[PDB]
Amino acid sequence: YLKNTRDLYYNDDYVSFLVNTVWKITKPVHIVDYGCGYGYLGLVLMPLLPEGSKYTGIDSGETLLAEARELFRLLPYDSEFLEGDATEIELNDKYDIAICHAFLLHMTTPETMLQKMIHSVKKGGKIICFEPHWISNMASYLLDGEKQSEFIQLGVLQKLFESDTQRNGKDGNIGMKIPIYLSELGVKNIECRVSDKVNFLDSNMHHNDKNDLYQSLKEEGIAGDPGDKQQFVERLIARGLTYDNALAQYEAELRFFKALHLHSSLVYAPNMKITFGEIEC
Amino acid sequence: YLKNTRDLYYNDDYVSFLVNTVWKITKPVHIVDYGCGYGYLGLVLMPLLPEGSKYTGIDSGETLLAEARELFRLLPYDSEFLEGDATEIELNDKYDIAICHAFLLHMTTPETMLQKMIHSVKKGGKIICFEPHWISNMASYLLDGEKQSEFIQLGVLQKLFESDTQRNGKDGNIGMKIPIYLSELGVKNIECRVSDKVNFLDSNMHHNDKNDLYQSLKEEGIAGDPGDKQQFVERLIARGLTYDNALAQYEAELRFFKALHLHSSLVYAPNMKITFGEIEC
Repeated sequence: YLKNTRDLYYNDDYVSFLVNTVWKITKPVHIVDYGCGYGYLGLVLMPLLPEGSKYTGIDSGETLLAEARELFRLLPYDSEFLEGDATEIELNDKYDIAICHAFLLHMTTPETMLQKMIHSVKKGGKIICFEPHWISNMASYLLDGEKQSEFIQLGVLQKLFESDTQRNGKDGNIGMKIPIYLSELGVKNIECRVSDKVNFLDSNMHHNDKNDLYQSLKEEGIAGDPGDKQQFVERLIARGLTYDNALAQYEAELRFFKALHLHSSLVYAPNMKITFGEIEC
Repeated sequence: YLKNTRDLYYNDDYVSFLVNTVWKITKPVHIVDYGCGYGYLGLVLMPLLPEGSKYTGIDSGETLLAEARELFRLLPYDSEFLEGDATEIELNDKYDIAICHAFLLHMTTPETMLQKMIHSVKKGGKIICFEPHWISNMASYLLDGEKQSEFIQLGVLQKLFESDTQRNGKDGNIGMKIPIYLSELGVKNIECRVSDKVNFLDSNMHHNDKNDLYQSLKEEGIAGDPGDKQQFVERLIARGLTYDNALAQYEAELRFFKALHLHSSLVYAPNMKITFGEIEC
């Protein structure tokens, strides 16, 4: 969860740079995390934030909160978790910072949820959103020995993701849209940054770290088995793709699954998008 | 050149983070820049490097060096420019750091040129390469009001760039390959980072800065006029694309040209790739 996921998307020194240099957080702050899951964003920022800071996570997963609480019980950070639907929870407090990680992409109406987070922030406070941008993520793959187009059909994926959003409303590319939504909502000093993280599975590095990276990469689902060909094609067709596009997609995922292994050389840049602004004081 | 290009690809605070925190350069260093052009990389790093550092640029552009020299004559940085072909120039010195910016993508044999740069570096020295990754760059566009697939055909561009490389050897996506080449060459402590820069043309920001950003964006060629339709399609077909792909490409560039303007909301992340390592001491 931390030596894996976290380590795959952010360089801790870069996050520290964001906390001390860009955001310049010096005084302890009270932050609220929407859709905190097991407290991932807390395990990332709390260690870097000023001593005396308070972390508050919000989520509906009952068993989820149980793990989060047990996970933070051991840590020296003041943390609390509230059970409830983040889309309707009513907070009685105002926080210095409101954050969320890979949460807005699952909303059918991102703007509304953002409006809510904003309202829980005190004047002069900040809002930080860690959201992905699937399309730029997929385009950020390099596998020595294979042409990217062989195992990644950017065109099909580009149409696919655009379709899904057209339906349910979920946006896997919402990460680059946060700035726009934040603007329409009147947030000030808006700014977006890309996590500088780049994973490098070095075919010439022979150390446990290289092995550990491969393991992390696979536990994330990178280059997974596409499974039954028929089910795959059908499932995709039902999402707005044609039979040819879906087939090309299958063969692509199949190729990646068969091409990536511990001995390979892979360069991957998650391209996570970090957007933030200040609430007009 | 400085309040335009530079400001469009890197956040100065991020570059400072790379110099002081990641690379931890404390003692003054002697750096050599291959294909320095007018000294762009010098105008970026020299201000951040320890006082007493020396910058040396290499390029063949006679008039090019004239501007570079005149540009640095006024600055308080020790700089010199050597005229010659960077692919065959013979240096009589060893440097603390060898760097290059958007230079390796124009080589027909990147590995060889890298081997050369490495040989000009002293034991314990570093090699820094600032190279682009066109595919991830193109995928990092967001224009409010338009679907990305409408003005950017990732699929066609993905095939196009792969083809060009197949021919002349030039790699517009060499930025993610530097780690691999560096590894095969025996470089140690290899690491790659993405510039965290994200440009945001804010349709709700009404300040000279927003106007200045738009101007910079256009001076870079973003959303330029595709020109004569016939010439465009033919020129692309000659690069390995079909007539349909080329046409779809034309209409896409045309759409972007007609859609982007000063009043628009655009989010662009150049996604420049910064790869570096140390020369085994």
